[PDB]
Amino acid sequence: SSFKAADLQLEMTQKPHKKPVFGKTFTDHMLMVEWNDKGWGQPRIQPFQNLTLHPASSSLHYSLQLFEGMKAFKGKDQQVRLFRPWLNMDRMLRSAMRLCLPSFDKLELLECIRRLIEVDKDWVPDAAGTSLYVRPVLIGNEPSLGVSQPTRALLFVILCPVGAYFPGGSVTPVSLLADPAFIRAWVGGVGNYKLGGNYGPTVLVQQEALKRGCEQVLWLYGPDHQLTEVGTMNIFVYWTHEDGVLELVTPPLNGVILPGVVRQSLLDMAQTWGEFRVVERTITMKQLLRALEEGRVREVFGSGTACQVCPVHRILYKDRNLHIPTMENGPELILRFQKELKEIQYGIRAHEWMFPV
Amino acid sequence: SSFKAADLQLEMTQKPHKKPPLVFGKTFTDHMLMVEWNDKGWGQPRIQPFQNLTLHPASSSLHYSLQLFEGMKAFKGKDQQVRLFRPWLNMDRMLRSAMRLCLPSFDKLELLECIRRLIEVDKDWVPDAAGTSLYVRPVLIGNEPSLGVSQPTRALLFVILCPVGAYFPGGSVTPVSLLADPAFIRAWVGGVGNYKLGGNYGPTVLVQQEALKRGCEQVLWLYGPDHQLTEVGTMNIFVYWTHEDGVLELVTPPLNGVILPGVVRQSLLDMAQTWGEFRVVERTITMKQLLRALEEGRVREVFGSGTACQVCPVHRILYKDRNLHIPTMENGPELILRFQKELKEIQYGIRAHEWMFPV
Ligand SMILES: O=C(O)Cc1ccccc1C(=O)Nc1ccc(-c2cc[nH]n2)cc1
Ligand SMILES: O=C(O)Cc1ccccc1C(=O)Nc1ccc(-c2cc[nH]n2)cc1
Ligand SMILES: *Cc1c(COP(=O)(O)O)cnc(C)c1O
Ligand SMILES: *Cc1c(COP(=O)(O)O)cnc(C)c1O
Ligand SMILES: [Cl-]
Ligand SMILES: [Cl-]
Repeated sequence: SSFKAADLQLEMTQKPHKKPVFGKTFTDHMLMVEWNDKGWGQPRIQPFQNLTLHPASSSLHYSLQLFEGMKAFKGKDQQVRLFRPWLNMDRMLRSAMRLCLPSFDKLELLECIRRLIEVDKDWVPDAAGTSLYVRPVLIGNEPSLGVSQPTRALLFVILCPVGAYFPGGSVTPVSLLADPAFIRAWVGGVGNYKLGGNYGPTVLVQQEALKRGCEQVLWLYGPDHQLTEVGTMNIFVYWTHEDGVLELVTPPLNGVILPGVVRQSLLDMAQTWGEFRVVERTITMKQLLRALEEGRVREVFGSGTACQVCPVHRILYKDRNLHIPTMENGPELILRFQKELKEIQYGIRAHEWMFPV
Repeated sequence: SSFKAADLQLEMTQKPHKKPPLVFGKTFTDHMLMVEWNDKGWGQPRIQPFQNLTLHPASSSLHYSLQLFEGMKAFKGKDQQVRLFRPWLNMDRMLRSAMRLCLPSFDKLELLECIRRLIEVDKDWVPDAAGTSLYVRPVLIGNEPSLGVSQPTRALLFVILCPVGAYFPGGSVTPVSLLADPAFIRAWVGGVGNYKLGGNYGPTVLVQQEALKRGCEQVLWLYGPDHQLTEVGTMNIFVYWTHEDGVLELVTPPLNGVILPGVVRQSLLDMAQTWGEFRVVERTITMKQLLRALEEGRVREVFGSGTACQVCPVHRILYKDRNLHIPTMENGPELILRFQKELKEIQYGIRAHEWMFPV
C-alpha cells in the first residue's frame, strides 16, 4: 500500500544543465512514481523531463491534482536542511485523501525527496536569503472522462532554486485589496487543502488587485468580513485587544484556512517565548478598523514559505485606504520572527525542526 | 487574435483504431483537434491523430488548475445527417470559462467550424442506433512552464470525441436516488461553480463515493443554511409541482452564481415557456418547501437535466436519515416524457429546427 525508498531506481542525467524569478529554473532530476491497480510502482529519480499524458487524463479535466511547497536551506556549514518537512507530508496526504488519490507512506516519500535533493545537492544555493524550493505533486491519471476515483496516478517532485525574496535584504511591506465579492473558500469546501483548484480562480482576482494599485488580495469571508488569508499566505495581527491585553492572533483552522507550516511555527515560537498572549481567533474588518482608530494595532503580516513573514502597510477596503502602522512599529515582532527562523533554517542554532539531507 | 478554420491543417492517422457495449468516456475516435497559444498568439489549428499530450512538469494546468472543459453531443438523424445541439451556447460558455481563468480568448465561430471539421473527419465514429450520440469534449488549459500563480503566457486548446450508447438501457427512462447531505458544498456565491472549470469536479468524487456507500446513485447538492437544492450530480434540477400559491409550475434554481447554466436547462425553460401551459420560473427551492410539498401531495415530477441523460427522473431522496419518496414515476412521468420526445424530434432531424447545427 506504498512505494519504498529502498526500491529507488536511479538514472543520472546524460547532459547536466549549467547552474544559473521564482519557479522558472529547475534542476537536473525529478522524482517520479506511478500508481495503478497493481499498487505503487517503484520510485525513480530520473532526469528532469516532460510528462506524457492521455488526453482524457482526469488531472486535466476534473482537477484531480494537489501539490506541496517547502524549502531546503544550505547553511554556512554547507549542510542542506529541510524545514519541518513532516508537516508538509502530513498535509499532502490529507489532500490526497480528499481527492480520492492513493495513500502513501509519509516517511518513504520524505526519504525519496531527501535522496532526490542529495542527488541535486549542488543546485542548493547558499547566498543570503536563498534556498531550494521543493514542489511535490500528486495527480489523477485516469484515461476516461468519467468523474470517478482514479485507478491511475502520478506522484512527482521537482526542484527550483530561488534567490532572496526581499531583494533589499530587508522586509518590505505590501498593500492589500479587500473586496468581499471574491471568496477564496467556503466552510464545508476544500480551502483547507492544497489543491490546484483553489488557486486558478485567484488569478483574475490578483489582476483586479494590481489594476486597483494593490499588491495582494486580502481574502474576506462571511457577512462579518472575517480576514482569512493574504494572497497565498496566512494572516497574523499583533495588537492590544479589546480587553487591554497584548496579543498575537491568527484565524483558527475552521475549514477556510490553509494550515500553513510557517503559521504553525510562528504560533509555536511565540507560545515558547511566553511573553504575550498567543491566540487562534476570528478577526473581522470591524475589529480591525476599531483597533486602528484607537491606535491599538502594532503589526499586520502574512506568513508562508515564500517570504516567511510579510509586512502589510495598507488595505484598500470599500474604496478607502486604511493605513496599517506595521513598519512604524519596527516591525519588531516581524523582525524577531525572521531572525529566529533564519537562525534555525541556516543551522546557526540547532533545532529539531530541521531535517538534514 | 483568433485561430481560423481557414488555416486548418489535417494529418490523417495511419494507425486507425478498431471500432467496437459502449461505456461513457472510455473509447475515443481516431482524430483530435489541437491549437496552441503563446506570446505570438494562436498557432495554426490542426486535426491530428489521437495521441498523448506532452507537458512540462511545472505546467500551470496541473499545479493551479488552469483548466476548463465543455461537453456537447452530435446526433446522426434518420436522414443520416449528423447534427450538433445548440453548440453556440457551449462556445459562449467555454469563452466565459476562459475569461474567468485568464486564459486566451478565441473566436467562437472559428472553433465551431474547426470542431465541425473534426467530426466530419471522424464521421464514421458517430453511432446511429436509437439513443446514441457522439460526445464532444473541448478542453482549454494553461501551459506555462512556471510555478508562479499568474496569467499564463502559453495555453493549449484541444478537442477529443467519444461515441456513446443510449443513456437509458431499453429506451425506458430510469429514475435515480439522491443523497442530500448539508455537509457537502459544491459551490458558493462569490465562487466559480457557475463556470465549467475542472476545479469544481475533483472535490465531488469523495462525496459521490459517500452517496454510493449510503445506497444512493447521485448527490443532491445543497447550499446555504436553508438547504437550497442547487444541482443533481452534474445536472441542473427541476421540480414540477403545484406551488404554495395553488399555481401549477415548473421551477429551477436561478443563475445566481452557484448554478452551472446548462444548455439543456435553458432549452427546457425555452420549450416550457413557449408552450404557455403553466408557470415557468427560476427561483430557489428549499428542502423545507420540498418536504411540505411532498406531504401535501403537490409534487408531480423531479428531475435532472444535462447533456448526459437529457432528462433524468428522480424517485428518492435520502435527506439525513429520512428516505423521501418522490412520485415522479407515478405521475407519468408526463412532463419528462414530453420534454424527451420533443428534444429527440429536434435532435435526430425528425423536425428541422434552428437549434440544430448540421455537420
Ligand atoms: O506564497 C506562499 O507562501 C506559499 C505558496 C502557495 C501557493 C503557491 C506558491 C506558493 C509559494 O511558496 N510561492 C513562492 C513564491 C516566491 C518565492 C521566492 C522568491 C524569491 N524567494 N522565494 C518562494 C515561494
Ligand atoms: O452530467 C452531465 O450532463 C454533464 C457532465 C458534466 C461533467 C462531466 C461529465 C458530464 C457528462 O456529460 N457526462 C456524461 C455521462 C454519460 C453519458 C452517456 C452514457 C450513455 N450515453 N450518454 C454522456 C455524458
Ligand atoms: C501554501 C499556502 C499557505 C502557506 O503555507 P506554508 O505551509 O506556511 O508555506 C497559506 N495559505 C494558502 C492559501 C497557501 O496555498
Ligand atoms: C455540465 C454540467 C451541467 C449540465 O449542462 P448541459 O450544458 O445541460 O450539459 C449541470 N451542472 C453541472 C455542475 C455541470 O458541470
Ligand atoms: Cl516538525
Ligand atoms: Cl441555440
